Amino acid sequence: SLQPPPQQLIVQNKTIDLPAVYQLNGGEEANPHAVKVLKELLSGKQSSKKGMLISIGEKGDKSVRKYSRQIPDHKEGYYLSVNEKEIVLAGNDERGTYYALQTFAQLLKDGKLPEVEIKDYPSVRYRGVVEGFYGTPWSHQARLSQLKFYGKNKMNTYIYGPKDDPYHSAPNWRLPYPDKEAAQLQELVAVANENEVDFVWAIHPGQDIKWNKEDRDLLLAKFEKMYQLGVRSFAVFFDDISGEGTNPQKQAELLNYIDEKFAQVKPDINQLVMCPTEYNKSWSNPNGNYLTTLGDKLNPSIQIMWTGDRVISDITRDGISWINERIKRPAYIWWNFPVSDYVRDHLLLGPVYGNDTTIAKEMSGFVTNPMEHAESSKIAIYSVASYAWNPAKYDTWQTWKDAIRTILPSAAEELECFAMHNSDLGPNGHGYRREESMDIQPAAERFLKAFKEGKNYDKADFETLQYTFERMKESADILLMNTENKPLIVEITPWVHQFKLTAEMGEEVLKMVEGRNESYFLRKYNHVKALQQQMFYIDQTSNQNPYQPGVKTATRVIKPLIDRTFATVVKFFNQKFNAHLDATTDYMPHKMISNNLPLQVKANRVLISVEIELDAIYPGENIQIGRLEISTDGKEWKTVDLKSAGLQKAPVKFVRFVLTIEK
Ligand SMILES: CCCCCN1[C@H](CO)[C@@H](O)[C@H](O)[C@@H]1CC(=O)NC
Repeated sequence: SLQPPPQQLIVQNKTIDLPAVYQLNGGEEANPHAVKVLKELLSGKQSSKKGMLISIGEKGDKSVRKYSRQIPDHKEGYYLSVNEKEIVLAGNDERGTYYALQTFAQLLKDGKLPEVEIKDYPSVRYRGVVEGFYGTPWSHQARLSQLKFYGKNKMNTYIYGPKDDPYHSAPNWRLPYPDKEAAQLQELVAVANENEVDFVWAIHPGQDIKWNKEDRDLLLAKFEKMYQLGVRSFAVFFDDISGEGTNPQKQAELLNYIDEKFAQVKPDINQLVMCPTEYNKSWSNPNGNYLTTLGDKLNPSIQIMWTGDRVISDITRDGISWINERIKRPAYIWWNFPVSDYVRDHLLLGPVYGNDTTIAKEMSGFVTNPMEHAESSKIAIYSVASYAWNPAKYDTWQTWKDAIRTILPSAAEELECFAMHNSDLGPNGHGYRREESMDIQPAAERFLKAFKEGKNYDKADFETLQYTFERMKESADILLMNTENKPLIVEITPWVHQFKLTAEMGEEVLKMVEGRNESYFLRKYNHVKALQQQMFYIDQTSNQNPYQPGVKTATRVIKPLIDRTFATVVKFFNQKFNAHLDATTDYMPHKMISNNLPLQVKANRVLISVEIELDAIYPGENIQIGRLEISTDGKEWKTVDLKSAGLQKAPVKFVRFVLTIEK
């Protein structure tokens, strides 16, 4: 399974051994990066003018002048051939030769190559990743790993633009990077070049830029500094800003100035890209004409980025046609998946889908904006690389599975199981959702409805859920201890813990359904309650970011199933034995009674999704949003004036909608 799949491929049953004795032709002429790969593959073998001939080089080189008619005439294209006599590795250009070797490495199996003939090239000119999310920027080591990953999957673009990098955005975009960061960026560019990736440094000056000579010159000075560090591609982002920086005329004038006074003056600058303020259709204002102004004034060689019909959306034919009409050029797609900086309590490990597969000529580029979890994002990145190179042959599920098997060969099935139930985003402001747990969804839906109505559920459906919960535990435990991709495991470990707890809770609830005698049911009930508390603990101690703290997993299908199944069987138990067991599905140490919604704890905040009772006395900070008071014993009370009032560290245990307290 070659990924990306080549444009043209012909194979037949013939096994060629990786020759013990080879003759390299064009090792001096070909792309040095491609040669280094070939020599690592050919290491151990003998090099001489005897044995099998191996021709490598670019179109025009002496080594492959013979096969020049087979070499596709596209950028980054190449021709690859293997048979009993000769191996050919000829690129249309140097990057093409490199890509020929990346395919060749996939063909090599047990030192045996298939008799194949390949003519290949990308359908989309620029393909890769934009690190453009809010949150903790990728570590240096993560980025180094990413760049090698891009090379292997023929992604030629990495756009550096972490929103929370102070030297990328306001106010310190005017300042050069410190020596430490500068040295690191320098290395990244070098490693990017070694993997045939264009390192595109982006700048985000819009929020506080003044349209004068001072800021213009400082921007160019900053660009000049990056150039000295080795950067040869550049970008200017005007996304998520207000004020004068949103002026389309001024944006275009600035980019054209950069183009003519810097990009065209330098001898070796490649990509020049801008992200508009109106970067999707829904945010595009029809009463004005921001986009058509950019389209007309911005020099045509300059790329304009676009996220689709919405901030989070999949690219359609009518969608790309709509934007292209206005910007007078093929849009440079910025796809906001698997970025999760607005649902930071979720991992988005599902397959890549939704994007039209016939519109390759309608886009100048396609890059993905990923999670701040770098390794975890490789599932989607690997898939986008496949899609972008050969959209006509893009296989959603096969590529997903191939990605997982590549990222974690030693535990691919376990990672599949985990990712299968960690793909949906849950409710969010963008209304963007993904499928999850569709394998077991039908059995869960039938089981629960039959259980609710008091009908007999299918034995098969019950056993499916049992198998699933069991498999989830195996996967969670094996993943925790996996040492093949340690950085990956560090990223997902909190979710894996929550994942196992979900599975354990699921098992115990099904036993409550199966349960015959009373004391056994009660044992299971108490165990579930304890597991709920454990999930609460993880939710409060892991991933404690300011926006969506905590750890959520298997939210679309499985947790609702377990919660509703637990509530129902407890309800039936109370009816039967005249008991009054609590059917609460999520642990909450605090309480709230009123003239009624579930409470939630987020960081040092207690909130309603009336009287609240905390599990202890804390110093109060404020109460942001019958009377309004506070108390420590629930007998004596103390009123506060809402001016959303302050508490001034006053001891509080009762409150009569968010309460903030001190640690
Ligand atoms: C509604 C404003 C937030 C939109 C921000 N989106 C992403 C969603 O988190 C974020 O990662 C990034 O800054 C992006 C901006 C954007 O869409 N650029 C083309």
